[PDB]
Amino acid sequence: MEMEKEFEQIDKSGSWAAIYQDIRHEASDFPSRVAKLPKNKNRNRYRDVSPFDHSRIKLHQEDNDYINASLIKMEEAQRSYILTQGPLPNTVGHFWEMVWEQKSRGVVMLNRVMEKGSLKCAQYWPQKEEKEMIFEDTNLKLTLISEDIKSYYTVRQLELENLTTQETREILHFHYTTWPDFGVPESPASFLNFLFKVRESGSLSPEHGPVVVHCSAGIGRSGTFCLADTCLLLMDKRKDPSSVDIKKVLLEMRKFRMGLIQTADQLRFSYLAVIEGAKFIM
Ligand SMILES: CC(=O)c1ccc(N)cc1O
Ligand SMILES: CC(=O)c1ccc(N)cc1O
Repeated sequence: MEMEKEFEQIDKSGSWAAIYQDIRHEASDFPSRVAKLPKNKNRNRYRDVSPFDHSRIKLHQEDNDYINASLIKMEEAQRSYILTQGPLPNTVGHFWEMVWEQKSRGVVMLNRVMEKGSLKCAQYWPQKEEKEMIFEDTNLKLTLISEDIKSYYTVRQLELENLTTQETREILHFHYTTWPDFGVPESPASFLNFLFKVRESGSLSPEHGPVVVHCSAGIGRSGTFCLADTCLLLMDKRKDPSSVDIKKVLLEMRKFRMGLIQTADQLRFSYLAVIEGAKFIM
């Protein structure tokens, strides 16, 4: 079926939970043996969210190459994304090592450091220009260059230096700051505006390594971001845009990381975002 009328048909019939459970039942199951090794317990935020072995990002290190991060490679859309958990106190250096080694231009953050009164990720970037951060375990230096605070999101320019080679690179930090502590946004308008700002920066384009996207577990809000981006790109590429099937795209993405889209409300919100976004594109 088309999307907008499939949408009204699920609303009128109140069957979002049944649609979402079908997706959960059909989703791929692949091994994640490296994630479950005892030496990696303090590298995982949640025991039930792990990268598959076949798609995990490897650190360029011979001691321990593990990070909780996955490469989502969308062949028809010609887009790739790295989805990862919010960094932990003992993985902030690994996080920036990955950004460096994968040649990423942008980092997309969809959570606040504290939500619901608890810490959802480490404070992994500097908050003042004159107070830079050094990650001694991976030999990197990170400096805040500029910060632009808007009503729904903040964009930061960061300098990452590889202290071993003295090479430097400019990284863009795109921080969506207004996702509610509970539920999903009422309108997708600010989320879509944010997606378009990431696109306009070059961070999603083939001349760079894959964008790094995270929330707390790296599957819920993060899944919503890449699902909406890929669906809108396919609607532009195909002769028949009504052929784009958001459930099929989501199941393709779940071949590369488990659990993408965590609730039926996030599924409905993803439909809403693609529907409204397709009108603005034209
Ligand atoms: C030139 C290069 O390798 C490079 C990679 C990533 C980045 N954010 C900036 C850069 O200049
Ligand atoms: C601050 C911001 O929105 C921004 C835009 C374009 C670009 N090439 C780099 C940037 O940091």
